[PDB]
Amino acid sequence: QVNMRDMLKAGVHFGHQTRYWNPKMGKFIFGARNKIHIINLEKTLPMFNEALTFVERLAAGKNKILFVGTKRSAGKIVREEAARCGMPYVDHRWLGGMLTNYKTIRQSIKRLRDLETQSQDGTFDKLTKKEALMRSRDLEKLERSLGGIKDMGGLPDALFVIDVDHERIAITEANKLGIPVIGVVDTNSSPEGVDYVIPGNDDAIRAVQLYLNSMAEAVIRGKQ
RNA sequence: GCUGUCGUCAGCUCGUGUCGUGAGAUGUUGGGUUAAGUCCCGUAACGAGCGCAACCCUUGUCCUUAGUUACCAGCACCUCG
Repeated sequence: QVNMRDMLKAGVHFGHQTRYWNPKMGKFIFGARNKIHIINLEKTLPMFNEALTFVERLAAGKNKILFVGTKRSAGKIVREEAARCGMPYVDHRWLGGMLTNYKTIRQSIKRLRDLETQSQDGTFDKLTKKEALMRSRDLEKLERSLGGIKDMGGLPDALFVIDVDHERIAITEANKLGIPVIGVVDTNSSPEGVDYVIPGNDDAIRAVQLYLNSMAEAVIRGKQ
């Protein structure tokens, strides 16, 4: 599936500075070089296919997993990879409580998807003046924060994270509701809320696509 | 029941969510902006309500309808009204 040689090409071994390292990555660190911690690979791959093995199962069970990466680096890649598997996502900001407070999120989703019908039905022309608040402030805002989670339906069956520290609000919500989490952890990350860890670079552009492309192909294989 | 007042000051809250053993906090803070909690951007908050504003009268321009008791541009009459 995924070779070790492809990993170092994407720079998955590179982490952060030794100052910011998290002691709980001591088991995932092969060593350090020029004041930069480098992640062990011989443990990364066997743990990496297990994440691909798990997502294989629930994809066959027709289960929804959320593609959340909110960093500006891995912003667009998450959205495009989620769409390829036709799978919901969030990449601008983890809003406070889509999971523990899904009830009001559904109300925001309701005003979202009804609002597209207003554009489709041509009701916009009936308002004419004082309309740009609807056109930009009202559609375009809602397409950002809930664009991916529009057709998601129910509660997630698993959660995919990038930079679990930056996207830490998501971890607490998923853990409280007992949602399994598969996130990429750097040398500065805390693997205490996530369940299926894989260690590697989490802000390099090459690294994030390698996860997401492998993440997506394990979902497309499971649609059958 | 009705009325003055802070004060037409711009604030006051609520439902879920979250944090804290708890009273409580968040939202409502922060960076700009406004007459305004007005709006924008961030943001464990999302939304909502009462407030602000607007919808309401009057006034400042024009158009359509109408010219009596109102008006008199162009006509004639006329005591010169």
